[PDB]
Amino acid sequence: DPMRDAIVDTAVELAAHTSWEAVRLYDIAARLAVSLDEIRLYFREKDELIDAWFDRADSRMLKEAESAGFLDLVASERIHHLIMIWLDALAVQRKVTRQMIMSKLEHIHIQIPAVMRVSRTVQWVREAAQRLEESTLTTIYLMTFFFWMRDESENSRHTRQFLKRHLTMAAWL
Amino acid sequence: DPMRDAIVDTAVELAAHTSWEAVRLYDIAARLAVSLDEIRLYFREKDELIDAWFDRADSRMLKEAESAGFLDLVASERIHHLIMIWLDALAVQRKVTRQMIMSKLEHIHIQIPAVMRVSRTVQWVREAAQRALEESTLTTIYLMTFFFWMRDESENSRHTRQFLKRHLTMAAWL
Repeated sequence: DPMRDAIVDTAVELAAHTSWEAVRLYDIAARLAVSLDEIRLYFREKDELIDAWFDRADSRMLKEAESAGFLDLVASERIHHLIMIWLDALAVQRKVTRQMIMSKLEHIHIQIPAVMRVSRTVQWVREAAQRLEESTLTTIYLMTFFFWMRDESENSRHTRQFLKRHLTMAAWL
Repeated sequence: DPMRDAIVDTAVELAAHTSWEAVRLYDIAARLAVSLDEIRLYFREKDELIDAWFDRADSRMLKEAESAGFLDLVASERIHHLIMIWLDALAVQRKVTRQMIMSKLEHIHIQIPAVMRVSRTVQWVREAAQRALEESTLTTIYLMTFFFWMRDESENSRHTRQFLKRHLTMAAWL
């Protein structure tokens, strides 16, 4: 954990009012009314927080992937359903998330580690749909993601349709 | 194919001076001193040109992939070399290419055709390197490098070349 999560929550609220770039651990400490030494027990760097954010999404996705309701869906609907939970999780703060990602731009240290996260995630979603070519799905997951970022529609309606279509189009072929 | 190619060149130059969005077929016609009826034999739509542009890259890549020199390089160097030929090809007009891609953004029909292009390309490069890397890793890399290359203002895309080299290398070792 509840303390690790309260950090992330705090980090993320802060970024909202101001921006991500503007967020320091000094301020997280300040908001939570605790010492910077406390915070650094959990997080020694600002990056480490991004990790946590994306791991929070990955776990919402995991809870879903084992619900009895999930095994009921179709292979197609399954992939679409996981990706959406993921993006809904992140959606709790879409602008901040976007900021986090724009942030590692033009960041080899932050960039290489994401590549690997994407592959695991893509492979995991693909395996999580049992009980489509890797690139295709990757390409789709990537594009949906980047599209989702700026999708200012409610509930990301536009993203949910976009994903549905590419996944379907692709399947048929 | 000299007439088809002259269209593309023309299309692409015009875009440079103005923008891609601004580019009309009649203008291409006007620029080449031929009739719009003549242009439309080759291209009935503006998209069709984007296709030809990206096919032009793929074929540079193909000519490379069968040069005797290519069969000398290592698996790693091989993929880096082809991707670079592809981006150099596009680099003849980086800003136009960028515009072409930004263009189909937020064009559902245009997006569907591309995803497939990416896959063949990725799978083609991967195969082209024998006589590996997980498909998603290499995809994720080819995508990222691409988008990074777009706004790499350095000379010869030095920055992109190094960027690609590193990710391909780091990824291989793991």
